[PDB]
Amino acid sequence: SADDDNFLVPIAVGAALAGVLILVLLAYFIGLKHHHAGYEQF
Amino acid sequence: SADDDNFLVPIAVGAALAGVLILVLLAYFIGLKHHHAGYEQF
Amino acid sequence: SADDDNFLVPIAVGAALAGVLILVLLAYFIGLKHHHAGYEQF
Repeated sequence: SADDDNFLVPIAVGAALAGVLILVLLAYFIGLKHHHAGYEQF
Repeated sequence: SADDDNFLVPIAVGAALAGVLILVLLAYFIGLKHHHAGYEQF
Repeated sequence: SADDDNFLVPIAVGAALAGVLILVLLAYFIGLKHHHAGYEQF
């Protein structure tokens, strides 16, 4: 039940994977704010 | 003949994917801090 | 209804998936925030 059969057009699965990665990047983007002084920028 | 190249194709794989999405949502949930519409930011 | 529609199907894809999972964990790590032993709270 949790795992959809995805019988019809199972490829869309790959497209969804890329979408998730984008969401993760945004999350990190927000956390980027206020850089730590511990890290030395080149 | 899908994923013929990949010998391994366990279903549990999809379960792990859902788990990742949950982790992301929680992350965003904390960032959301559930802002009240009653008060408008200055 | 398809048979090896995707010409390219490198395994490197799975490796990238694991990398994303690691990034998510780090995100949560920051959200968790380690409690400093310097301050004592009941």
